Amino acid sequence: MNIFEMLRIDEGLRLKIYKDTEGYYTIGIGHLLTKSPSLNAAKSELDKAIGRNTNGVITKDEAEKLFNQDVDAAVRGILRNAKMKPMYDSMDAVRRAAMINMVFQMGETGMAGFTNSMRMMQQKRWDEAAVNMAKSRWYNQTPNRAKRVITTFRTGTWDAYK
Ligand SMILES: [Cl-]
Ligand SMILES: [Cl-]
Ligand SMILES: [Cl-]
Ligand SMILES: [K+]
Repeated sequence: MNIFEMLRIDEGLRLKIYKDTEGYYTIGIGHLLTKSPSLNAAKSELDKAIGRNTNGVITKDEAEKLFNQDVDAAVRGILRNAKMKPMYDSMDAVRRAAMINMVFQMGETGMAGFTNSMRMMQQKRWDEAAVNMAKSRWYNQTPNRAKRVITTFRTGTWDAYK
C-alpha cells in the first residue's frame, strides 16, 4: 500500500463527470472540477484541466494525470504550510500518507478545522484524536472513507485497506 493506491481505493475512478456526496461536479480519481451547479461550467473546467474539448468524458490516462497532479498539489499544500509542515514532519510514513489523503480530499482550507485533532496526534492521544476527527462534516458526509482514514491515522497501520 501507498498513498496512490490508498486514494485510488478511497476516491474510486469515474471517466465521466459526476457529482460527489455534496453535489459538486468531479471526475477521474476524486478530482473536484467546480462547486458550481452548472454542468456547463464543470465542462469548461474539464476542458481546461485536460487541455482539450472533452464533452465530460476522459481517458484513464487523463484521469491518472490529474491524480498525479492532485497528489503532488496535496503534498505541496502540506509542505508550503506553516502549521501543517511541522505536523507532517513529526509523523511516521503511514500517518503521513493519511494526512495527505485528508488534504487531497479537503484542501489546506478544510484542514484548518482539524488543528486540534492534529495536535492530539502530535501528543500521541490517538484515540481521542480519532473520536474527535469523526465529529466533522467530513466524516459525516462520507463515513466509510473517513473511517479508513481515521483508522490509519489512529493506528499507523494499513489494516483499514486490506
Ligand atoms: Cl487541474
Ligand atoms: Cl501523468
Ligand atoms: Cl502535468
Ligand atoms: K472518483
